[PDB]
Amino acid sequence: STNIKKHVSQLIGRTPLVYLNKVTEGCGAYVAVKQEMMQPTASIKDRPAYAMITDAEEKNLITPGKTTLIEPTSGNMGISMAFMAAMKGYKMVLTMPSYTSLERRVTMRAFGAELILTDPAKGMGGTVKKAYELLENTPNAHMLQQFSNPANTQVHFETTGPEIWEDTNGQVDIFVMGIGSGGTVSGVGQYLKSKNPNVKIYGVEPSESNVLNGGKPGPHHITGNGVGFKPDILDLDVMEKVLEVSSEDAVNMARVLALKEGLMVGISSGANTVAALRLAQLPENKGKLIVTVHPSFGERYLSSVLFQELRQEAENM
Amino acid sequence: TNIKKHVSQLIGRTPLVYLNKVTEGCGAYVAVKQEMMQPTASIKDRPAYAMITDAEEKNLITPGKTTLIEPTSGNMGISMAFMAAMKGYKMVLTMPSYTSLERRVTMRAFGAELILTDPAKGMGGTVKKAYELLENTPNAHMLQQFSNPANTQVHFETTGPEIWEDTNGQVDIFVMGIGSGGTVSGVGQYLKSKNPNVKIYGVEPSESNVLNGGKPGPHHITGNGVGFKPDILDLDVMEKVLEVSSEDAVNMARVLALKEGLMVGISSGANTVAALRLAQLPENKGKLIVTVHPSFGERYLSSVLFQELRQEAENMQPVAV
Ligand SMILES: *Cc1c(COP(=O)(O)O)cnc(C)c1O
Ligand SMILES: *Cc1c(COP(=O)(O)O)cnc(C)c1O
Repeated sequence: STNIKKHVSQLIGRTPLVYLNKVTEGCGAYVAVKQEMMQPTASIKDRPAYAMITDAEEKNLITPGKTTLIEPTSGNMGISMAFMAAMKGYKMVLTMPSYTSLERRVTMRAFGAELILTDPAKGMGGTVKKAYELLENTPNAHMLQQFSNPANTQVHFETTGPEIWEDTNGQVDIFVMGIGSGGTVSGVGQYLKSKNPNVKIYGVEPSESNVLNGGKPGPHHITGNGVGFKPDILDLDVMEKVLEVSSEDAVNMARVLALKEGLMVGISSGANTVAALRLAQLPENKGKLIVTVHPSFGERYLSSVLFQELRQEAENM
Repeated sequence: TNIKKHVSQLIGRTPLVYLNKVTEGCGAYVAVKQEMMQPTASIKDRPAYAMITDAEEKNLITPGKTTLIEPTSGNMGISMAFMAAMKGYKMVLTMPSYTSLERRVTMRAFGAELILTDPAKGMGGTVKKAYELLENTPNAHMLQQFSNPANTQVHFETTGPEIWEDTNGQVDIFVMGIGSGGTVSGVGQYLKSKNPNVKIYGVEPSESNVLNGGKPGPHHITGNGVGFKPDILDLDVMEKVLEVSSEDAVNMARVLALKEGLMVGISSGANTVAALRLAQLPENKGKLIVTVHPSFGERYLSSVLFQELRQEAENMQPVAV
């Protein structure tokens, strides 16, 4: 009878595409960007988070008020999981290294997640072990496992990809996306292929941490991208190749997107756009429609390198 | 849809959602309009677009030529910087040197020029400074948010009609905080032109209840209670102005995140408190009450909203593995 949503989770998905007009000077191709900032949590994460918790409910694995959900994660998957746990009324326990961002930790707590900070000296391996110890010692507990839970890939197959196919009226020639868990690129990749097999799909990863192109893992600044190993759910075969983008270029492009397109986006959005533009400058792609994603809102990263210059220029005055 | 041509086409058309956890069992329907879904994540994108577009159309300004000046910070500064970056205008925002570093960095990221003024002159100093700039700069134009009727008009033309459409004409009551008064005036006039029985309430801080005859004063409801009656604000359209304390608005905002999954600001809290207060009244049982959550809460990580959480987080220690 009305267009009023019954649930906050119904605000998830169905996000807009926008053409880039300024930054695309000298490109034979059209680039459009999917804006995931328009979600309850202001990041792409909201999709997998809903999908994993909901899938586990339908399979009768978890019960609200009785199951303790456990996950070794932080950074915008942690925020989305905390968010979902709040809406559906699950106890959510998140393990992370103590050197984790204070801004992320405060945000996850605002939704009621319990945080356990593990010893810094043991890094990620520490939080994963901690989370497994808690899973084994907690009576009604369940771990989501974002890197191997196929409901992660499935959500993009059923919502992210179909949205991209519909909004471009079947015209998308090329899809570019950074790899984190690999869920987005794998799920959108498979869906687009099943509609038109000539659609080219590309991954993006940091130059400084290029493990999928045979490099060694290492620190980088493309937040959300490049975990340093191959996730189980990542589908290597659906991609033409994994493009590499340096942190420097991704950072610079993110700044430009704000100044010239009015898109306040993160470093990951930066890297995707760099990859898209350079595909868009290739002669064979002339006239083609290339789609990429801006996975989250830029204001989340106010204390990162993205606003480094602005932050200190503003301190001095 | 098809692909949009400009980011500005993503302004407006925000969804309504029912609250069901903070509202048990207040006896009325409460739906909240989610303004976080805007390019700058606040309802300040509507007015900023309308005021700049209005001036272009009356040929008072031109991109590349005109310098836009405005004494503002907060959500309206961010939105103003955002609309200038997009349309191609040089933008000058004056503000007290005490304004939040994060807001300033955000305004800078869109390319606005910032001029900070004496911490002792408060708002007056920034306004005085802005008027000097206006008179000392060739081809300068000041937007004037508190006295520009294009502010009210955008809510009459978008925000109001959206609420009437999404509720399929069933809205009985609309509650909204007053900053400039644009939203409450514009939505009010619209809704009442569709159904005169619609009740429109404004909201202000207890600590600065000027519209109720009190004296101005420091409060924590960011975006709300500017300490005087803005010119564009239409008092006649409201039944009255409800007062909400800062403590209550803050508590409501924290509870909205924990129970409803809505990460919103202190102004969203204040509006939701007022909405619940109306639900308590006998004449409002069974009615559809609509209010607004004007912004995303992550913007206020440095405010009193997050204070308890920041301290608790500072004090967490690692555990052994
Ligand atoms: C998750 C994430 C990605 C990568 O998405 P995946 O589906 O996990 O591979 C890219 N950018 C940001 C900001 C992300 O949060
Ligand atoms: C700007 C604003 C308001 C009030 O809107 P007006 O139309 O100016 O009265 C309320 N809350 C927040 C967060 C705002 O930015």
